[PDB]
Amino acid sequence: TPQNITDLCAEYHNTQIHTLNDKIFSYTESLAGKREMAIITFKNGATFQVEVPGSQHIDSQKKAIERMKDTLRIAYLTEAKVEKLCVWNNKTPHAIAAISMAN
Amino acid sequence: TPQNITDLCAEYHNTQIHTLNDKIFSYTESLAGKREMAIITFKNGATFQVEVPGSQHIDSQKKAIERMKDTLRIAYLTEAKVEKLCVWNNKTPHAIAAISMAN
Amino acid sequence: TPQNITDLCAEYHNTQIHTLNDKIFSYTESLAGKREMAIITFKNGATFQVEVPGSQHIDSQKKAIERMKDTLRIAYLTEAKVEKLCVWNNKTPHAIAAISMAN
Amino acid sequence: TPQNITDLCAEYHNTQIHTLNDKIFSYTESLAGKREMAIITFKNGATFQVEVPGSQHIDSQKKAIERMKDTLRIAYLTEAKVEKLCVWNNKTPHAIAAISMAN
Amino acid sequence: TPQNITDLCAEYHNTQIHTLNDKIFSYTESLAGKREMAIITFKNGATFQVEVPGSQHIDSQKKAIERMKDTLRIAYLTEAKVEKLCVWNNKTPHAIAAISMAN
Repeated sequence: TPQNITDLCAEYHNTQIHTLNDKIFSYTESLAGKREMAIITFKNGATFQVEVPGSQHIDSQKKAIERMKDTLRIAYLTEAKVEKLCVWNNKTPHAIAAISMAN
Repeated sequence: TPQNITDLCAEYHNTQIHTLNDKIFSYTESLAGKREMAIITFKNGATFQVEVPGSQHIDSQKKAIERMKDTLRIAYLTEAKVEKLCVWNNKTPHAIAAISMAN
Repeated sequence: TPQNITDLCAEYHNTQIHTLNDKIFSYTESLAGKREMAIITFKNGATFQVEVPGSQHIDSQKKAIERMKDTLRIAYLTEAKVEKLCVWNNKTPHAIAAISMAN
Repeated sequence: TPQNITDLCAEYHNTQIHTLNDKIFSYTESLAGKREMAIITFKNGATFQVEVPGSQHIDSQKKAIERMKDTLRIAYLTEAKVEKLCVWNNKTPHAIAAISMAN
Repeated sequence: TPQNITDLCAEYHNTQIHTLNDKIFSYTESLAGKREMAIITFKNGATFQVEVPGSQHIDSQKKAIERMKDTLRIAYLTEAKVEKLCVWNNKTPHAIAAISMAN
């Protein structure tokens, strides 16, 4: 299995790593129908989503989507430094696949 | 694919953005039958609810309603500044659709 | 749809409001069979339960009972001031229907 | 319903109260098959488990077992003083039935 | 019924204890399909995973896998010292079976 986010990210089509090394600037979440999602930004303007669960996701990803939103909310509230995001870049905002936190 | 809470809010009828830029002043939650809900207020007095789940909600919203109550509680306890709420204004208190937090 | 805990409480028979304006003094929780419940006290001696889920409860209250126990535990651990409790007074200890927190 | 952990404990055979009045010294948890359990210790060496869910438990206890592990983890991390444990002392280590926390 | 992580770990084949006595240096989590996993590292370079749930896991392990990822995230965020990990050594990175925290 991959040993880090960069190696994990490389296993997928249409992805890239963004290196932030910064805390989350804003956290947004929605319960509106068909927009049950989270959006984060950083002070540099970079904006990312956790996608609404859909047909593009296999069953095993559903629990992981819910965990990711949990992770982003607590990272935001604790001012935890986000190291990198692995994202899909065929979505706008880019869609989070993985997160690493360090320092 | 909203970039932010304002754009997301604008996808729905009967909504508006409240800009608070302040911590939650009070947090109330109920397990009473047919009133399984949360209510928050801000220091100015403004009051908002997370609605009881009902027939106006699609299935995918159910998990998101539970998440929103989780978010409001932890935001309250951590004194996190709420930037904006997207709310449905055809309810009283106005009903929360989305929240943004920023320092 | 109520603006506050006092108005919510008044919608039900066998209820009353306790105004505590104090942090929780003790938090007790049990996983023993037929006593899967929480009990809290305040410095003044006042004691309250979250009831064991039972046939008096409608399905929609089940998730809310679990949320209330979550709320009491974190309120206790963070020393959050409890403003009011709405309780059913036909049980001993009085059974929590709703909580409000404000400083 | 019982008003406190001592009275609750007394409703069950093969139990006792341990009065600790101390924070948890160590927290251990396992996902290994048939040992999906938690173990805590105190500085005096006293050791307790949350048992693996089994046939001795009724269905209503399953959620409560999961909650208890949640409570012990956060008690451990916040250095919350444990007042008492109600345990079954027909198991080694003694098996937790209930916990009380008071400052 | 084990009283500590070392004895628990020894009940299984293909396991070993790693003694860290250090906080987690990095926390990584992925929602990408077939890589719904967590990875942690320590400042000594040591890397561990929580495996993707799979055929090797019995049903009772599923909830425990989810709990372990919750535990690692909060341990990371609170800078809690990890004492030991029990891991399976027939995976790369080694796969977490149990964790102990002390001091």
